Amino acid sequence: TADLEDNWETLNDNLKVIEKADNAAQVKDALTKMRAAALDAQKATPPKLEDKSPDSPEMKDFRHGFDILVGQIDDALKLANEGKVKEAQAAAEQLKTTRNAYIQKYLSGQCEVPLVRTDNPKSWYEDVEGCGIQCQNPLFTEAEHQDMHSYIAAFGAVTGLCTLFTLATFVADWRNSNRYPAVILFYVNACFFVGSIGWLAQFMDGARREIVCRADGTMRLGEPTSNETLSCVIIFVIVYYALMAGVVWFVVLTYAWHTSFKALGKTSYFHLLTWSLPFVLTVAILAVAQVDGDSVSGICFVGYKNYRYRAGFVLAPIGLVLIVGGYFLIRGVMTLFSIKSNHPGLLSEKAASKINETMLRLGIFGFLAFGFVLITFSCHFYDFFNQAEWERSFRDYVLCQANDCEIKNRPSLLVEKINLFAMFGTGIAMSTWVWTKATLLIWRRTWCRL
Amino acid sequence: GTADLEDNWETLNDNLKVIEKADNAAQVKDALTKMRAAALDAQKATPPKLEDKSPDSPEMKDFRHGFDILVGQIDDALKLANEGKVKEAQAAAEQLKTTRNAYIQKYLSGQCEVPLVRTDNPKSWYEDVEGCGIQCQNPLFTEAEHQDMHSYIAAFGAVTGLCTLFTLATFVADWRNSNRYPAVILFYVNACFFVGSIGWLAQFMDGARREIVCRADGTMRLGEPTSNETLSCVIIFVIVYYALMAGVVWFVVLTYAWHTSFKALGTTYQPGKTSYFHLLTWSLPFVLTVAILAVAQVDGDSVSGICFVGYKNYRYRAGFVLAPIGLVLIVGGYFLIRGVMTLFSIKSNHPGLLSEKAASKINETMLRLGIFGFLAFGFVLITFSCHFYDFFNQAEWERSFRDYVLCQANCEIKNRPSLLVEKINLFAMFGTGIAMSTWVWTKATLLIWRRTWC
Ligand SMILES: CN(C(=O)c1ccc(F)cc1C(F)(F)F)C1CCN(c2nnc(-c3ccnn3C)c3ccccc23)CC1
Ligand SMILES: CN(C(=O)c1ccc(F)cc1C(F)(F)F)C1CCN(c2nnc(-c3ccnn3C)c3ccccc23)CC1
Ligand SMILES: CCCCCCCC/C=C\CCCCCCCC(=O)O
Ligand SMILES: CCCCCCCC/C=C\CCCCCCCC(=O)O
Repeated sequence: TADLEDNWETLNDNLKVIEKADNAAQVKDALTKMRAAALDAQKATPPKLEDKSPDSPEMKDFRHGFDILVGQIDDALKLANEGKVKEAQAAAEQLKTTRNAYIQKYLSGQCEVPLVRTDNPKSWYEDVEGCGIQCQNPLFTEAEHQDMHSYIAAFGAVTGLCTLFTLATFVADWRNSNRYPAVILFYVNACFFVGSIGWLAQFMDGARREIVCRADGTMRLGEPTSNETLSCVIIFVIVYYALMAGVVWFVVLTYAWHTSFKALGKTSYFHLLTWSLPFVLTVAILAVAQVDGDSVSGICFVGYKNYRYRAGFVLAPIGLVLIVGGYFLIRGVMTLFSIKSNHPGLLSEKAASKINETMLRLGIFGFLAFGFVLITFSCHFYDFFNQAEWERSFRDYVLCQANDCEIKNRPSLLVEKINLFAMFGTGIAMSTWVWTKATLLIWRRTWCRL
Repeated sequence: GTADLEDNWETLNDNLKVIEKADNAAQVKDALTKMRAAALDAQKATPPKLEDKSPDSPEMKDFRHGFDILVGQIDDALKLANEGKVKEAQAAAEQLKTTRNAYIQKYLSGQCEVPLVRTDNPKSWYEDVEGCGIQCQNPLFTEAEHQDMHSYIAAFGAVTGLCTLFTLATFVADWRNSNRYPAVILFYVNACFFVGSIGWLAQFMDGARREIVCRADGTMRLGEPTSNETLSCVIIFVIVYYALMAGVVWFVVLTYAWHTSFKALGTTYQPGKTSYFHLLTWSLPFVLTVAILAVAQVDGDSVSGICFVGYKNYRYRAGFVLAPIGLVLIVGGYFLIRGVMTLFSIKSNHPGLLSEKAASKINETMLRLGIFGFLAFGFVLITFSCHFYDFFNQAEWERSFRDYVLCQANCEIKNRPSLLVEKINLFAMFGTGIAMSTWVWTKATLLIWRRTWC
């Protein structure tokens, strides 16, 4: 009925009355007028969002900020009706916080897209006071975000269910399956399963915004931070630790294949050699606070803002597992070449058929993992080689939108999809370790246990 | 001086401008000659900033010394100009711009005020103070405090180098019999402390400290690997950081060997032996070192005389030094406690086995491996406590450093790092090297060297 600008001024005016009021009747009346102006403001469409759908995320977030505000006005009203003026004034002072962190960005004029109005100085973009970078990655369209989300949902669900089956198959036969070198594939699978949970957490109701955005709607950058939720650092820890634990268990896989010949139980502190390196690296990223959120990937990761951190903590360790894993695979084929030439009557003897089965299967999984890890490496390499320029194009676009503006260059979502194909694909390929006639018997034995 | 200091300074600049722009090889030799004279008259002068100062004061002595290195570099450039090497004479003349700006300009009327120094390298400019960079010598510590630290590092580093080199030599002299677990773990620990000692001692070579810790423009090394700077800083960092990180991981292996060697006597557990934990021990420090180089957080420090991680930004020291050492204390500590539990269990379940009557060689090796492992834990813990003090206080020190530096542009130092905490760190760090090197101080070593003495 009334204009949004007037409704906003009614909120300002009545807030002044509450703080300089001596009685709860003046507070009650000011809050009642605020509740009316908040609800009517909720019905209005911000001037910036006239081209936007009423069911669009910007409009839904706009309306949500007033839902929080109306609840807080109602909380202040039960206090005022209790004759608690001091407490009602205190609750009313919290309306300023909500108005400024959630709604203000839709009533500004001070900031221009992709910048967003926020009173939080820790959220401000470089030297621009009062404005922070919007949570939604400004270099990619809503259509490119949604296409990417459907892509992660699909690949993430498939990897999650495949790896979960392999884990369930292993624990069902844990007495007979927890034996080296077979149990290496159990931990490889656990790594990609936990990793998938990390990638899939964004698909829960309102989870992507909780993970990737700051409470004031700006993008999560340089986490761990003060007065922000733990959702970002949790997703990063799940994704990054599982990713790094996965490439380390891959080296163990190549090592097991390289030593499967010298040999033809063994469950000791092997875990110390595998879980330590991703722990130290994860802890190092948390101490240097280079954890950032991203709306298109829907996760929190390292080196999204500053590419060097992705190069140091993702590219370089994966490059080292490739050269170490590659070494054990080459040495493994040389030993296979040696045993085939020097002793032709080893693979030509049926006496050790169980040795021939496990060694051939180990090598297949070892080389398959290597190929996918090499694709994963190449995509992080393209990103390392080009993100300095992309960061400059990001900053240049964001800045002339304040003072037509073009995006010179941007990250490639295709390269990201290839990386995810190879990353989730390792998880799906490694899960086929349990896709044998022997596991059909394990689930039959599990069914006959009731 | 016959001519004014500001007059001779203008002559020094004008000739330096007609060197890179000079169209004659004779003009290069002519401009270098006129500058040599202009510097010697400027050296005679007393800057108004130091007119209250005695002529034998540290300040006046450093002002004159600046003109000695300036004249000395002209001699290096005049011999190249006389040999017709125009490209080499102009390249050596750019090192004169550094000597003028970084060592002498602070005593004259100029753009910058100590601890800031004139630099034509924009990468060195401190914040919004255009044309000025932070001087290489740490402004928080005096020359005497620096000299006292350098003597301390020299004594501890030379002793740690010689002790570890003796232990490495003894192991390689009897390699067929010495290359055995858990004994050979002490050879790899010693190898880390030896290599690390070379890193710390590199600064004592002639003019090496300045090359390690300073930029070509005379400002301190920060955020290394830095473009168009020498690799001397990152080489020293890699040697010190990698050796430090490998050493504390080889310490975890030591505690592991102690626990599992006892476990192997009492239950189904393989000792130790043909196990390549080498993969973790060399990889974990490699992966950490490459991450630091990729995020370019290596910095130089004149008081330590090395390049290290997180000097400028304490969070990098916390993530790459404090957190890893803390992790080695919980894992190493865990294996030591488990090791004593197993030790008591063997003594209980196998009466008299670990004695001079029964398994005397196992008893003896397990006894000194435990004393070395508990001693090393104590030193690593002292090391951790010192890196923890630094982590807990550097956000303040960084703020005090910035506030002091900017105040001199447009005060007093509120707080600063503790050099005592650093000496205690170096005592326990080098002390581990010296303590772990005594593994070879037995009668059997005398026998090894007598048989090696042909
Ligand atoms: C960083 N990025 C920006 O846009 C951006 C944001 C802020 C900033 F200040 C400056 C910039 C920049 F422009 F870069 F300069 C992008 C974010 C999206 N994008 C992705 N990257 N990686 C992954 C991935 C694959 C495997 N594991 N992971 C984590 C990934 C996975 C799915 C979808 C997209 C992915 C490429 C890099
Ligand atoms: C960082 N430091 C500064 O002064 C400085 C410089 C620039 C800057 F922008 C801000 C600052 C400030 F904010 F002040 F911190 C100091 C450097 C000296 N100092 C040392 N620290 N550590 C070690 C050590 C022990 C074992 N291994 N190692 C590497 C060490 C060893 C010998 C002598 C000194 C050592 C304490 C910290
Ligand atoms: C573009 C070419 C660069 C990539 C090739 C890297 C070459 C590295 C050379 C040899 C690999 C050595 C790796 C060490 C494996 C030792 C493992 C062990 O046996 O314990
Ligand atoms: C006491 C033995 C020290 C040996 C140190 C040498 C090994 C370290 C390797 C490279 C360090 C590079 C620093 C050399 C400085 C160059 C000296 C100069 O020309 O000014």
